Amino acid sequence: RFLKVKNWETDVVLTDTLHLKSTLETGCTEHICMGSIMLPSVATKDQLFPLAKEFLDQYYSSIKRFGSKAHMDRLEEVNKEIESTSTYQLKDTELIYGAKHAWRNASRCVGRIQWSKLQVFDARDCTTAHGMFNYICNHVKYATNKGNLRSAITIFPQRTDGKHDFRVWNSQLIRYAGYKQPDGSTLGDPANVQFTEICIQQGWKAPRGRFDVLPLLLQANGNDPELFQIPPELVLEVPIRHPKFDWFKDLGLKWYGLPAVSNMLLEIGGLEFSACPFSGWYMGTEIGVRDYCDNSRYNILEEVAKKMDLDMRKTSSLWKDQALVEINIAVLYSFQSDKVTIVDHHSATESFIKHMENEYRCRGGCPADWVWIVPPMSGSITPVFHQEMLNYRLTPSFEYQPDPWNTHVWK
Ligand code: HEM
Ligand SMILES: Cc1cc(N)nc(-c2cc(CNCCF)cc(F)c2F)c1
Ligand SMILES: C[C@H](O)[C@H](O)[C@H]1CNc2nc(N)[nH]c(=O)c2N1
Ligand SMILES: [Zn+2]
Repeated sequence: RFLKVKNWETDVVLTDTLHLKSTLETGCTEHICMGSIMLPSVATKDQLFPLAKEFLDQYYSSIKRFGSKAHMDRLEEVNKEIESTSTYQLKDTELIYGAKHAWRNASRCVGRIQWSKLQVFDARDCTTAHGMFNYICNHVKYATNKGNLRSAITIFPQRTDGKHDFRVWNSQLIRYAGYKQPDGSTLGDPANVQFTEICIQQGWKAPRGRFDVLPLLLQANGNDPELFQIPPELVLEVPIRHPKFDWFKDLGLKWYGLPAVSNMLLEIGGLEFSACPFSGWYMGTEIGVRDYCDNSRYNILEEVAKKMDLDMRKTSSLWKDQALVEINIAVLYSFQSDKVTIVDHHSATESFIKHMENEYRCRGGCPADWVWIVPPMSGSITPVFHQEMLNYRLTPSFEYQPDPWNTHVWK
């Protein structure tokens, strides 16, 4: 019941008891495991007080005043507001706690060692898409911090009826555009081609190039979303060069500094925040391996292989592997030489093991998704490969939600 997880590099073992506080479900049964399924599987007032109660109890436990007069009255108070409004409102304190802990509990995040250093921007007074643009802009500018990136989150008004949702329709605040071609192939980011057509559908005038920064599509209080372009001076980009291969610049690649997921759902005390964009800094691989070398993304192994002169006739020459290592030395070097915050897959996976050590110490566990924690290259020469990890769902939590253009009632 109180399980053991081992590291097969270090022979270290840690006992996980935190999984007893697990509430949600995984998709695995006693007879099947789904830990490589990517995305497995209104809210009334009866269900809402249990969730509020459990959240308020761990928050008051947290500040070392478990069950004091404050906790008692704040429970009675929240119950009364759930009778009255069939919902309730978080204190600013409770919002910042819930947000930091949704991160803390994000089992697919390797960077969680920083979970307590998180800047929460309360945008629950927002009422318009224009006010969303403004709140998002100061988030970008603050978290970019002249390349010295800072972790942040901007939390928009919580969901109420369900047809009055605040949604950023973008999947990340800053992404490059996707255009297919007359000949069928694709310029820019093939991941984004449907979205880019939607922005163009709403009148975005496309500069039909490669690294075209998409505009924000912002829906406020359930209304039809509206286009706003982040001022370019606020979008920091890093030009990729190599420390050795001076033909690297001719490749003409570049990436934005700021990873900022905008399409997910934040859950606190059973209250649901449909718009909650959050940013940190990049681990090198997401750019070098996934963005640049996914077959369905930028797909540059083709060219980098050529300009090195590699044996591309044979699959077993590992020309793909060699060209992948060079690409990731260049992303890191480019980011580091401009003092833009970035972490390399060795330094970040080592911190996660350290973070894991602390979590099992002062919390009794650490949800973790091995399928996602292992970097997408050099797997077993990173220590997380060798670390058994228990996955389970704690709350407060970040959750996936459907793309808004499949649900939205539109006119
Ligand atoms: C501080 C620097 C951070 C680093 C280095 C980092 C690193 C990463 C990486 C490499 C991934 C895998 C992304 C992918 O493959 O799609 C990831 C996922 C994730 N990150 Fe972190 N992150 C950071 C900050 C944050 C913050 C501030 C939050 C939220 C408050 C967060 C929440 C998440 C969540 C919920 C996931 C999994 C959900 C998903 O991407 O599908 N991270 N992170
Ligand atoms: C806060 C944060 C830190 C970091 N290092 N990466 C990301 C990050 C996450 C995603 C999407 N994750 C769901 C994929 F469907 C995409 C990106 F392009 C990212 F950059 C986010
Ligand atoms: C099939 C599998 O679930 C899918 O490729 C996952 C594997 N692990 C991943 N890990 C990270 N960090 N990011 C991803 O997109 C994925 N994709
Ligand atoms: Zn499983």
